[PDB]
Amino acid sequence: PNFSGNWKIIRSENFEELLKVLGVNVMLRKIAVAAASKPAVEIKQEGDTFYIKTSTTVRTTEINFKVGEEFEEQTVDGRPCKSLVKWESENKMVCEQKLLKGEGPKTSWTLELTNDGELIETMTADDVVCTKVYVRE
Ligand SMILES: *C/C=C(C)/C=C/C=C(C)/C=C/C1=C(C)CCCC1(C)C
Ligand code: NA
Ligand code: NA
Repeated sequence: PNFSGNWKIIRSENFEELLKVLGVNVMLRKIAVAAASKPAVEIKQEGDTFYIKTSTTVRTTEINFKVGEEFEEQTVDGRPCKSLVKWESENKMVCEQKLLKGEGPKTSWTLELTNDGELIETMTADDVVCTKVYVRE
């Protein structure tokens, strides 16, 4: 697969509920929904090595990983975690996260290239799923 691109959002679903499950308080959720519902995602892929930069006005992140090798990042609610990405299938990666400290909902994210040229991202907390869809700019 080639995930590389400057991806722009065309759909976002269920972000507020995700934050609610993660325990983000109502005022902070309002702020996040208003400001972080339209991320821009830059991906650079070389084989199974990835760089992903996600930009919103309230948080810019950059991660670097190799599929199958643990790395450190943060959950969507900003808690440090260990992460491990695997190929669920040829065109879909899945990242399982484990908090460095304390307890919380089980979190994960996925990225999937669709047959139409788009990118589906999901973020999960326990059973709740937030889905974003992107197309290259
Ligand atoms: C695809 C979904 C994305 C990139 C979600 C991003 C979420 C944020 C940048 C959330 C930020 C915040 C909180 C979770 C708590 C309060 C402080 C914020 C607004 C920076
Ligand atoms: Na590959
Ligand atoms: Na490996």
